Amino acid sequence: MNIFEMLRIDEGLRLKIYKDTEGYYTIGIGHLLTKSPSLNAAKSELDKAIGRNTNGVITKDEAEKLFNQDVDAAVRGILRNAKLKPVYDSLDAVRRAALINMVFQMGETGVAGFTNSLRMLQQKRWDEAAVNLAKSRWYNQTPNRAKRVITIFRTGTWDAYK
Ligand SMILES: [Cl-]
Ligand SMILES: [Cl-]
Repeated sequence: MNIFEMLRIDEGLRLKIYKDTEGYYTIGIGHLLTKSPSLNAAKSELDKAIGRNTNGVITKDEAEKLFNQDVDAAVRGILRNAKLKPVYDSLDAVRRAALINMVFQMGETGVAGFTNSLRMLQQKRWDEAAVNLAKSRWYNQTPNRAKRVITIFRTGTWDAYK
């Protein structure tokens, strides 16, 4: 298991524009296009991202390329954030994947906001962090996914995804 396989399981793969759990236009492997309610704005963003007049549909290859970029960006986002960086540096390789997943789903800013949880992860207080992470809108809105991610922080293994 690795970050790419992990995220492919959580987000799935769709080659036509679709709406995410929050109702925003998305494509590929969880690639958010726009928060705007307009399909046209979505199509415009898609074309600009791919570099061609798309018709709202992309190929597998294009979807993978946006996926690679997005994972790269999530990592860099963590490394550049003052609140995240120290946490990431303190974690083992499996748990690092869990943090990237959260940033990929909610953004750097969003994650950076889990102040207390972050301090507990840094302290290696796994069960306590797991409970704290659960008291969140994130958990209540996408509980199965959150449970998988939290199980990783709790156990340090990939069992949740196997
Ligand atoms: Cl992009
Ligand atoms: Cl879910």
